[PDB]
Amino acid sequence: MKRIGVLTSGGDSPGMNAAIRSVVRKAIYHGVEVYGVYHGYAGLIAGNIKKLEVGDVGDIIHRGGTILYTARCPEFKTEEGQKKGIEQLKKHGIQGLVVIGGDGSYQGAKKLTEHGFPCVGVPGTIDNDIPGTDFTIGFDTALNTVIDAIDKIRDTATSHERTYVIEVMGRHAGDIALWSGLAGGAETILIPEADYDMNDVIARLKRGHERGKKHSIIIVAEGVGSGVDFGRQIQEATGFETRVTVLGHVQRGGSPTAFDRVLASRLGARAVELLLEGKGGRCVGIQNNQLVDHDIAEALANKHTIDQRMYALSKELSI
Amino acid sequence: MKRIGVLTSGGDSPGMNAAIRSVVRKAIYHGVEVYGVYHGYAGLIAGNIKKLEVGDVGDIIHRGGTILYTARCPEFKTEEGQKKGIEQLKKHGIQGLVVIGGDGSYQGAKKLTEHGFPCVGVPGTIDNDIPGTDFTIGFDTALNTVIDAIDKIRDTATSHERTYVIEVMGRHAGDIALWSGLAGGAETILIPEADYDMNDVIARLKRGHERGKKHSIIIVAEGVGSGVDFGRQIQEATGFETRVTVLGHVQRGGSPTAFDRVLASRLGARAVELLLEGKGGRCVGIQNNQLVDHDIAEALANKHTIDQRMYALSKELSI
Amino acid sequence: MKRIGVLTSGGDSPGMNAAIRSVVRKAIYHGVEVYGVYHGYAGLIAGNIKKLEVGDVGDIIHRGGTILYTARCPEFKTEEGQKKGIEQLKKHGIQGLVVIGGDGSYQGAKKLTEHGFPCVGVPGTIDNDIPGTDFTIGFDTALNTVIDAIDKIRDTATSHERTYVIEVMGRHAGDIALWSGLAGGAETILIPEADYDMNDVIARLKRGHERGKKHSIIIVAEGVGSGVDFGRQIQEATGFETRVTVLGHVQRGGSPTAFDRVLASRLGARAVELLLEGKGGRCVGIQNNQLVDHDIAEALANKHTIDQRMYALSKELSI
Amino acid sequence: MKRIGVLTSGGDSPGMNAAIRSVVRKAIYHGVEVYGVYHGYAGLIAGNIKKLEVGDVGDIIHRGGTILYTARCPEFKTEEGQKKGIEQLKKHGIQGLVVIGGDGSYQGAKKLTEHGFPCVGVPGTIDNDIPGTDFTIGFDTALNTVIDAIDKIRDTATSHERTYVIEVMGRHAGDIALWSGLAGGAETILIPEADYDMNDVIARLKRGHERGKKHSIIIVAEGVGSGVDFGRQIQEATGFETRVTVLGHVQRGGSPTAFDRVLASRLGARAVELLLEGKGGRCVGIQNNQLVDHDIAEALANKHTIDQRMYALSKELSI
Repeated sequence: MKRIGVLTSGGDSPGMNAAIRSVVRKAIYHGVEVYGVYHGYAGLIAGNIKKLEVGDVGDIIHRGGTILYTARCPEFKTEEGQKKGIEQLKKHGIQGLVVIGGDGSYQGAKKLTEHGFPCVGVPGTIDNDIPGTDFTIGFDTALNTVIDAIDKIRDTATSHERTYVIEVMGRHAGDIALWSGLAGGAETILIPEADYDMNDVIARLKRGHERGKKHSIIIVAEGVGSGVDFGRQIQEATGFETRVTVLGHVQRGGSPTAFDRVLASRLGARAVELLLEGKGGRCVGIQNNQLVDHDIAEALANKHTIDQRMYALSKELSI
Repeated sequence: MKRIGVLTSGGDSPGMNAAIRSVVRKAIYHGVEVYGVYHGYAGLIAGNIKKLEVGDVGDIIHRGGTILYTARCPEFKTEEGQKKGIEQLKKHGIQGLVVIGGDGSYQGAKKLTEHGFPCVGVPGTIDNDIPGTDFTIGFDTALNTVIDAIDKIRDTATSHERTYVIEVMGRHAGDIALWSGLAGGAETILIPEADYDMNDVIARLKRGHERGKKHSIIIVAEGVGSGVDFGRQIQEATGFETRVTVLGHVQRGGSPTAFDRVLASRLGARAVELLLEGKGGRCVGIQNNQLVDHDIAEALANKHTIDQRMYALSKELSI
Repeated sequence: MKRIGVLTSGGDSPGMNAAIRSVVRKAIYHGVEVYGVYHGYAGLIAGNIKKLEVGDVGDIIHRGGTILYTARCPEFKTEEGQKKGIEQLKKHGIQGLVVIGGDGSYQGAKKLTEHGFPCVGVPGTIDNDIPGTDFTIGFDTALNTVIDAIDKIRDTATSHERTYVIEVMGRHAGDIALWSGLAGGAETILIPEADYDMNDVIARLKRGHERGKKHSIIIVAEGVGSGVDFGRQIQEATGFETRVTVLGHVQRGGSPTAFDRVLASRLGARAVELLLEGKGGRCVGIQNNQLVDHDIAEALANKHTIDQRMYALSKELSI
Repeated sequence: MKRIGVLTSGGDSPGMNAAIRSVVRKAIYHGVEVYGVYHGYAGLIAGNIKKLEVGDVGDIIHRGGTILYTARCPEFKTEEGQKKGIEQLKKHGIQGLVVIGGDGSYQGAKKLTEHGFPCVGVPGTIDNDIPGTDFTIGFDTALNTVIDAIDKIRDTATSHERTYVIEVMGRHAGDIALWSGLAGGAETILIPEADYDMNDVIARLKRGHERGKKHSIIIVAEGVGSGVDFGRQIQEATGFETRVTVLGHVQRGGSPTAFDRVLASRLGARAVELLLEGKGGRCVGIQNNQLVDHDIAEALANKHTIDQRMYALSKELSI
C-alpha cells in the first residue's frame, strides 16, 4: 500500500485523537501516506478528504473528541452511498481504510470490503459494547468522568444524609454503571444484563440505613430506565430524601486517561500493520490483555457480556 | 469568652470544612474551647453537640461537604424552637456561635442575638447570593466544577457539530452561569438579573453558524427556567442538532479550590475574632478584596446583584 | 485605531490564551483589526507577524501556554532593537500594541510609548509579582496546581508519618507559597517578605509532633532557598524522616481555572478599550476587586507586597 | 476461619484503602471478623491491632494512602521478630493474614506461612514491579498523575520551544516511564529493561527539530539515572534550551482512579476467599485479564518484564 485513509464515525470518544495520531504516525514510518476523511461516512461520500502530514497530528494525543469530526450517514446503508464512497476513495487513490468508531461503523467497514476495499475497524466508544474487545477506546476515560461525579455527589449526600440515583450512559451495556458503581462504592447498581427485584433493592437500602449509613448512592445505566422513575420508586418505598442526577454527555468528552491513550496508540498502530500485510475486513481489540484481530463478520455475530462475578461482588461490598 | 460553638446550616458547599477548621484552630489558639453542633439548627434543638479538639479538624481542609452535617429545621422559626435551642446552648455553657451557611441560616443567627446569644455568620453557599460579600465559600469551587463540564461538552459538541444547552445551579442568582459562561466561552448566557429576548439569542446563533462555527454552547441558570424548554425552543427555531445537559448536585461537592480554602480560612478566623471582641449579630464577608463585617440585619435588608458590565462583555466575546 | 497588535512575552502562564482571545474579539467587535506577533519581542524584531481572524482564537480559552509563543529578547533593550521593532510595526501599519506578560515585558511597553507607540500591558505571570494588580493572569491556576500536589503529598506523608519540604515557584514573591501553604494546611511557610527563625520553625514542628501529628508539610518559595537545604536542616534538627519535592515547571502549564479565564477576559478587553480611547503607556490590573489602569512608569516604580496578616494567620492555624 | 487480619506494608499506593475496604467487607459478609494491623510489620510486632467494623471502612474507597499506615520493619527479617509477631497474632486469635504491599512485604508473608500462619499477599505498589500480576494496585493512578504533569509541561515547553527531561518513579521497573511516555507522546523514553545509545537519542531529537518540532519531551525512569545528568548531556550535545523536572512523591498520592479501585476491590475480595478456603502462602494478581493466584515462593522466583513491543512502538510514534 502507498496510500491509506482514516475516519471516525459514530459517537465521538476520548482517545480517538490518540488513535488517529498512531494511524498517521505508524503508516508514515512505513512510508505510506495518510488521508483524513472528515465527518465520517457522510464526509466520505461528499469527498471531504485531505492528506495528513506528521505534524497535523502533533499536540492532539491529550485532546478529547476527534479532529476528523463525525456524522450520522444513513445514506451509506445504500449501495448508491457505498458506490459514491468507493468512487471518492479511488478518486484520491486511497487504497485502504482505517475506521475508528462504534459497531454501526464496523458494518460500514464490512460492506466496504465486500466491495473490495480493505478496511480495518478500531473500537472507539465510551460504552465498551463492541464484540472483539475487552475494552473500547474511551471507556476508561468515561469511567473516570463518572467516578469524578460520584465522588462529588458523595460529599453532598453525606452532608445532608440523602439518597442519590445517578443515571449514567450505555443504552445497551452496563459496563459504565458496573465499573462505576464498584469504584464509586455504590450501594446498588442496576444494569441491563442482570435481573433485579425492586423489593430486594429496597430491602438492602433500609437494612443499610439501619446499620447506620444515612446516605446512599444508586447507579442506573440509562439502558435499564430513567433515573427519575427509580428515584420516585425508591423515595415512595423508603421515605428517604431522594435526589436524581443525570450525567449526560459529559461522559463523552475530556482529555483521555493514560490507559485510553496507550490503548488507542497500540490499536491504531496495529490496524495499519494489518492493512499493509493485506489483511482487510478485520477489527482490532484487546482480549485477555493481548492485542488481537478478528473477522468483522464473526465478531459482529458475537455478543457483548459483562463479568457477572463482578456484579455479584458489587452486592457483597455493600454495607 | 471561654466557650463557643460552630454549626453549618443550609445547603453544604465545598470549603465548609476549611471554615470549620479555622474557627476551631483560631479559637483554641486564643485559649477558647470549641463545641460542634451537628445537623445544623435541627441538631442544636436535639442537643446534638460535642466538643472539638484541635485534631478533630486535621485532614479536612481539602474535603468537600461538612463534617458537622446539615439539615432543614423549620421548627427554629419558632420562639419555642429558639428557646429549646438557647436552652441546649446554655446547658453546655456555649457562650457564642459561629454559623456557616446560607441566608436562611443568617436569619437564625439574627433571631439568636435578639435573644442575647452572640452569633456571627459565615457565608457558605455555591450560589454567591448572600449580601455582605463579593464571594461566598464554595462559589469558586462550583465554578471550576461547571467549567470542567463545559470543557468536556465542548469536545463532543465540536466533534458532532451540535448546540448544547447546559443548566447550572443558582435559583435566584446568575453568578454561576455568568462566570461559567464567560470562562467557558459560551455563545449565550441566560441569567435572571438581565432581560433577554429569545429572538436576539437566535439571531446571534444563526449569525455564528454563518461565521463558520458549527457548534455552540448555551448556559442557563436554573432560576431563568429549564434547560429542556430552551433546548426545545432553540432547536425548533434554528434547526440545529440540539442537546441539553443538567449539571445538578455535582456543583455542590468536591475538594474546594485554593481560593475557597484561603477564603474559608480567613473568614472563619475573623468570625472568631468578632465573637471574642464581643461583636455579635455580625456577618463576615470579603468586599473590594478586603475582609469586612456587617450587621446581619442591614446586610439582610441589602440585595444581591451581578456586574452587568461582565454580562455585556459576555456578548462582545461571542463570535 | 484601525489596526492593533498583540504579543505575549516573559514566562508563559495559564490564561494567556483567554487574554489573547478577548483582545482579538474585543477589537474586532469594535471593527478594529488584530495582528499577532509571534515569539514576543524577538519575533517583533524579525517581523514575525500575522493577522488574527475571529476564529483563529476559537477553542483556545481553555488551553494553557500561549498560541503566540514567547522568547527572551535581550536585543530589545536596544534603541536599535526598538527601532527595528517600530519599523516592523509600521511596515504592517499596526498602530497599537497589547503586551501580555511579566514586568520585563512592561519595560518594553514603556520604551515603545516613549517612541510614540501606544502600548498597554496585561499582567500574565504565575508569580503574582507585578505592581498595579492584586492578581496576575495565571496565579490562580498555579495555586490550584500546587495544592493538587500538596493534596497528594499529604496522602503519602500521612501513610508513612513523614515530614515533607515542598519547593514552589516565585523567585522574588511569596504569593504562591503563602496562598498554597494556607490552602494546603501546611505547618510552615517560608516566604521572602517575612523574617523566619529556623529555631522557631523547629520548635513548632517538635511541638506538633507532641500534640500527636506525626506528618508535616513545609512550603518554601524558591526565592528563600533550596528545598534540599531546608530538608537537610529540618531532618538534622528533629530526627524526623524528611523528604523534599520540587514542583518545577508543572506550575506553569495546564488549563487555566475559571478565575484565570474570567480575569484574562476582562483585562484583555479593557486593554483594547484603552488603546482605542487613545490612552497608551498604561498597564491594566484588578485592585480592590475593581478593574483599574495605571501609568506603566508609576506602577513599575511601585513595589510588590503580600498581606502579612495572611502570613500570621498561617501560623495560628498550625496545630 | 473466624478471624483474620489485614495490613499494609512497603510504600503506600493509591487504592490500598479500596483493597482494605474489600477485605473487610468480603470477610464480614462471610461472617468472619477483621482486625487491622497498624504500621505494617512494625505494628504487628508492637501488637498495634484493632478490630475493624463494617463502617470503619465507609468513605475510604476514594482516598489515597492507607488508613492502616505503613512502616519499614527490618526487625521482622528475624525469627525473633517473626516470633514476636506470631505471638501478637495468636494473642488476638487472628488466624489468617491479608498482606497488601510491595515484594518486601511478600517475603514477610512467606516467612509467616513457613511458621504456619496462612497469609495471602495483595500487590500494592505504584511501580507495577511485582511478579504474578500484569498490574499492581496504584499503578494506573500513578500513570494518570504523571501524564497530568506531562500535559502541563507540554504547554510551557510548546510556548517557549524548549526540551524537557522528566524523571519519574520506578527504581527497578520502567512501566511508569514506558506507559507515561507513550500516553504523553514523549519523543524519548529511557527505561532500564532496554538498551539505549545516547548518540541515537540525540540523532532523533535533532531530526525532530528539523521536521519542525521545536519542543521535546524526554521521560527517564529514576532506575536508569538522574534527570539532571541526561538534561546536561542532551543540552551539551544539541544546544537546545533544556529544563529538568523531577516528579517525586506526588506519584504516590491522590484519589485512586476507577481501574485502581475496581482492581483493588476484586483482588482484596479474592484474597479473603483464599484464606477461608484454606489456601495460604498465595499471592493474588491479574494475568491476561483474569484473576489468578500463585504460590508466593514461585512468583517471587519469577521476574518482572515489560512489553518490548510497546517500547518499540514508542519509537515509531515519535516525529
